[PDB]
Amino acid sequence: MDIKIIKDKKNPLLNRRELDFIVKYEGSTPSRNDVRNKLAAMLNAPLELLVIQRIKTEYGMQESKGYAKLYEDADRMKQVEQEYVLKRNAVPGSETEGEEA
Repeated sequence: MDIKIIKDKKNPLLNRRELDFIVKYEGSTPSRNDVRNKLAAMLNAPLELLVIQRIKTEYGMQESKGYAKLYEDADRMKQVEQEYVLKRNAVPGSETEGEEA
C-alpha cells in the first residue's frame, strides 16, 4: 500500500510520538502490521516501539487512516501504559496523627 506522513508530533513527557498519516491502496485493505512495518521502515524505527491507536477505513474510498505512536523506548511505553492502571472510584481513607508520653 501507500503511506503519507501527515505530521509528526513530539512528546517528551510521555516519551512517545504522535505521527499521523494516510494509508492508500487498490484492493484488499492493508493490515495494521503491514502499515506498522511500513512506517517502522519509513521512520526506520522499531515496531515494538511503534504502536497503532486505531485505523479507520472510509466508504468506497480506498483509503484508511490510523494514528501511530512512536516511542524511544519500551520501558517507557510500559510505564506510560501503566499510568492508566492506577485509577480509583471511591472515597479515600481519612486522617489522624498524634501520640503522648
